Amino acid sequence: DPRPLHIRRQGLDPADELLAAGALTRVTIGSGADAETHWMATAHAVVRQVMGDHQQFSTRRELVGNLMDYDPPEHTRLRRKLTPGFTLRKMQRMAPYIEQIVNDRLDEMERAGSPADLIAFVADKVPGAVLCELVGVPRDDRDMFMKLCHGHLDASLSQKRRAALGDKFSRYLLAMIARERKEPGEGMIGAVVAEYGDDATDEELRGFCVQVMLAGDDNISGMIGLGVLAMLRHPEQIDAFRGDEQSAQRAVDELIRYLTVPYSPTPRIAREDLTLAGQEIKKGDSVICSLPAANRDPALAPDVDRLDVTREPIPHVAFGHGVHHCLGAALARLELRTVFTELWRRFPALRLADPAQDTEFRLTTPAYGLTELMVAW
Ligand code: HEM
Repeated sequence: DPRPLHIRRQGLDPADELLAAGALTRVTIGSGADAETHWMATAHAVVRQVMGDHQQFSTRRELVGNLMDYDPPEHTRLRRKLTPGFTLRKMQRMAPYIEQIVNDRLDEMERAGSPADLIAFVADKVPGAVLCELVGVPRDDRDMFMKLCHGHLDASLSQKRRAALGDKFSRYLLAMIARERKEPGEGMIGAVVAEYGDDATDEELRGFCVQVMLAGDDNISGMIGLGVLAMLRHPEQIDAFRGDEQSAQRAVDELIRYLTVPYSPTPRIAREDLTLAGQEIKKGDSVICSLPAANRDPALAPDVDRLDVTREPIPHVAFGHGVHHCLGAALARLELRTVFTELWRRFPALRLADPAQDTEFRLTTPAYGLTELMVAW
């Protein structure tokens, strides 16, 4: 394997080499004139210390509205400004909408008949539709909006195409923001402007939309796909999605902890010299935290390496830690819970279409996941 240790998985787990590295050690990513050195933190307490001490570890190093690029006090102000579109009450209001979105996708899969690819019908479609509903993109515009969203970032396209889709995407978003300023709706944009008005600038809001579209897509499709695969491999646990809501929420939390789809959060930069876990960190050093390794730290529980949806909950760092803790965490838990509950309500006998087949993992994104999952029912 020529890939960095923090990118390695073995099935649903961290790779053994990644798990056996030190709590904090040096690594070099890349070669020749590209090669760089970083510290990699794999221990739960070290990742919490690094991520939680923003006075000591900065996330900077332009993109307006990208919260991850700022440090307090600038971060604090921007995050406060976007928070109205993510309150727990706004999430409760979204639930009916997310249930309809999931059922519409399940309907298409049902119509296609067994066996069918759960990744193409559900995992890769729900995330985007849910974000469109959150942002406030009108139904009939979603398909078009999503091609612009993905398109303006497709490295495979020429400068001329990417640029054209990008100019089209900004124009769509800016037009949406101006519409919302006039008559604020319940979407994210409308919630922010209703509270801040002109203080939330056009560029801030446009940038917020781009970043949210990015932050809540890959992590969720990876969790939908790896989550169904994990449950089908532990069938006695599926009942956690066939009971009350508490039961399902606890199963979703355990799956997020067990699978930790993001390999690492934004790299942290030491803003000064310090000693951490016995190592001497110097002003300017870069630190990469392995969230998957941290959520498999042995001190967390004697059976931390197993999936147990009924265990005593283990606080995890899959949504990060500190001021940058996932702003979309509540929506993510709700979305995943809705997907898994409606899935097993509709397909009680869901199973792998071919139990012998090798698993097709998605190894090219910032989040682990599946590229295809054939299921039958
Ligand atoms: C299973 C799903 C998800 C996982 C595991 C997850 C994970 C993360 C992590 C680890 C961070 C912290 C990054 C850092 O400290 O550098 C974070 C940040 C963030 N996430 Fe999520 N996320 C998920 C879903 C979502 C969704 C559904 C939304 C969008 C509606 C969202 C929006 C964001 C935003 C805006 C930030 C930046 C917060 C800030 O910098 O203050 N995430 N997420």
